[PDB]
Amino acid sequence: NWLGGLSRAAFPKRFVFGTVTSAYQVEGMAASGGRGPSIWDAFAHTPGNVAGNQNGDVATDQYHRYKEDVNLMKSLNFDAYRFSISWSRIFPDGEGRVNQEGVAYYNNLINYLLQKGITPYVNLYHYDLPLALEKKYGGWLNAKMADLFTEYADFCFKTFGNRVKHWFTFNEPRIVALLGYDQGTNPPKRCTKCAAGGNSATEPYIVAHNFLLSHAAAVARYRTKYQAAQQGKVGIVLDFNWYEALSNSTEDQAAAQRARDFHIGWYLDPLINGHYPQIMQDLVKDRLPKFTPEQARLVKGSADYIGINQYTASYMKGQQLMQQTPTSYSADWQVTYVFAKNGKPIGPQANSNWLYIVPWGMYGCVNYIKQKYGNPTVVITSNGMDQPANLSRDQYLRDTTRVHFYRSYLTQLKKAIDEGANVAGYFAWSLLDNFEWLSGYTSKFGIVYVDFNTLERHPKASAYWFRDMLKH
Ligand SMILES: OC[C@H]1O[C@H](F)[C@H](O)[C@@H](O)[C@@H]1O
Ligand SMILES: [Zn+2]
Repeated sequence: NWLGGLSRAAFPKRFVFGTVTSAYQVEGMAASGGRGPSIWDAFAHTPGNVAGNQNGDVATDQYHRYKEDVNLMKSLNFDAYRFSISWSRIFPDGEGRVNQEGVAYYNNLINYLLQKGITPYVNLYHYDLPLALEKKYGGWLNAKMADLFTEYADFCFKTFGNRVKHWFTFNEPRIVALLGYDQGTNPPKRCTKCAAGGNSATEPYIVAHNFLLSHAAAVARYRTKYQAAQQGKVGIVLDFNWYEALSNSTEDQAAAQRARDFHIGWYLDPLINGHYPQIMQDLVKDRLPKFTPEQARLVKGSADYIGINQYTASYMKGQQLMQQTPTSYSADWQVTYVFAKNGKPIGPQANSNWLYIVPWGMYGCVNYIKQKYGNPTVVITSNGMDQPANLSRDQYLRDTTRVHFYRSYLTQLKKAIDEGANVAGYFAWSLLDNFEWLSGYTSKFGIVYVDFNTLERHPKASAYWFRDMLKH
């Protein structure tokens, strides 16, 4: 049967199912309703930066249509909705003056979700630093971000926290560090060779440290000022793609483990254990910032749950560890990516070239976190796959590959949960086709099709799959 034995009965009691978007990717009204620009507004308006020179000015226009989209998610039997608050929609300059019109939007959205029985899971940050903070402070290179972020978070807790009980601070700080400061392909476009300046060997580590310190500061403020009255929770969202040793050799197994540590351990070892991974300390040395004992104690235990964004898996091949002049966070891992084993690719690709369909990577990642980090509460905060540009409406709707994707990946998640993994929820990326960053509107991740000419929504087969699987 097309559900493949899946239903709410196949998951733990009270397990949360939801869909996910982010502010810049779906809201539109980017320069309206009082919103100030983010670093993504500037980046996307520069010719050549995004496919088709497209941008999020209008996006899906969820800003005007949010009640349609909430009605849709309820009709599809979801329990929850993960979305983000745009920092610059609340504080156009990132600090100081509050944009009351922006505040009213999120109040209206939160209130409608609750009216319709959908639980809001709210991200404070999703790639969209206010441009004013980038220019005035240097963004995530500046340790002052901890204070700036805490003040923003404090405002959101005070204003929405009587209703919002499930918060996340950040989304994928690894990708900000990697693409923003190592490879220089996302804003602020910093890297050793880059026109904007930078240093691919140092800046990614500075940025990660500042995200951890900022997360910890915001959580400390929540716990000391707001938690007694509000009785909510705050976590963080981290990307994790699986790494599998190419062979059982000592060096291939070590390579795969080095990649896990440089990928997820970079954040989880501080958040769970209060220190960076030993291998990162060993290889990165004085380029890796040191937490003071006090900072380490603030960071440790500061996530009430761990959001994992999970998509794909890679084979890893090793090498003898070498003394090397530092060049980048990427080169620091000393690993070799391989995309086939025994003459077979690890999986077929979706539309995005990085996205190999490997359902067992979901099991890999979840099992790994369970066994290594004392089985922390995990929420799968994004998982999904994309269709290419230029299909007909009917072709978008008949998304049989995405149906197969969710069935297989959720079957693997079920396997990990049935073995004891403490997973509390699962969220599909995305509710809607939307603005896919460098790919603009050429990549379609939604379970609901969005016609970008007319802005009409049409549920795809995968939406109806969820509706059938999730019926109460
Ligand atoms: O690449 C697909 C998707 O991956 C992650 F979930 C990011 O948080 C999203 O912003 C992005 O659109
Ligand atoms: Zn509109």
